[PDB]
Amino acid sequence: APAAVDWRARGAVTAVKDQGQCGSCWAFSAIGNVECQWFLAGHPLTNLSEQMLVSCDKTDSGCSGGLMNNAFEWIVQENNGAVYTEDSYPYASGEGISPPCTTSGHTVGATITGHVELPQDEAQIAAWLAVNGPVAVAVDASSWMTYTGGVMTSCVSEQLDHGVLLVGYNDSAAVPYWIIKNSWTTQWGEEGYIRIAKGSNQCLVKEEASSAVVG
Ligand SMILES: C[C@@H](/C=C/C(=O)C=O)NC(=O)[C@@H](Cc1ccccc1)NC(=O)OCc1ccccc1
Repeated sequence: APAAVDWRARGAVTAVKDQGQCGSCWAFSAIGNVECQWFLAGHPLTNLSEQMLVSCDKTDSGCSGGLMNNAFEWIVQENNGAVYTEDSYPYASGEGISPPCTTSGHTVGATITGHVELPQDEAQIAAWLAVNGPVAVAVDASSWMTYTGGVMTSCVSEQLDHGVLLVGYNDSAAVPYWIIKNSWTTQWGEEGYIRIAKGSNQCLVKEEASSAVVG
């Protein structure tokens, strides 16, 4: 693999967003991966809609939870591959209550044709990411409310409970790390990002990695 990749340097990652009090991390994980994957297919970077998934994806549980994988499939299977612009379908669940789904008034800002699930092995995730772009991962985020910056080297690794977006890694640093886009505003961590040590399954990062595939 290359020694270091950071997809933010390529103009491929949109701004840090804010899930608020809704348990919608899954939606932010998956839509973040679709924004990136769409850019990489040769389109302008477009902000896309989590509210679409939170409100309309009935194969997931709204502000109670969901799986990035079900979100991918619901897009392809039930919404004709369409992902709405964030503009045409703004986030309205900051309070922990999602409104009812609306099937009109929106504009398509990306489409996808499916998703891949990556192996449970950090070296192999990194290989895939190096080439194909940012990846949705699940993590144990228990530790993460105390996080203020730097590379974290000890992470409570017991149960997956949060969905985030893996955007780069650096193997040449004193402690190899992953670069992870979180959805708790820019007020948290490194301007909305976290860096966690790579190679030791910090936060169970290898366990549930996957990506949308665009046309
Ligand atoms: C509550 C929410 C985000 C929460 C936070 O903001 C907590 O920090 N977590 C989730 O939605 C996800 C995180 C996750 C994603 C992928 C694999 C493993 C876990 N948790 C989650 O529990 O999904 C449950 C579920 C399963 C099937 C159908 C509906 C719901």
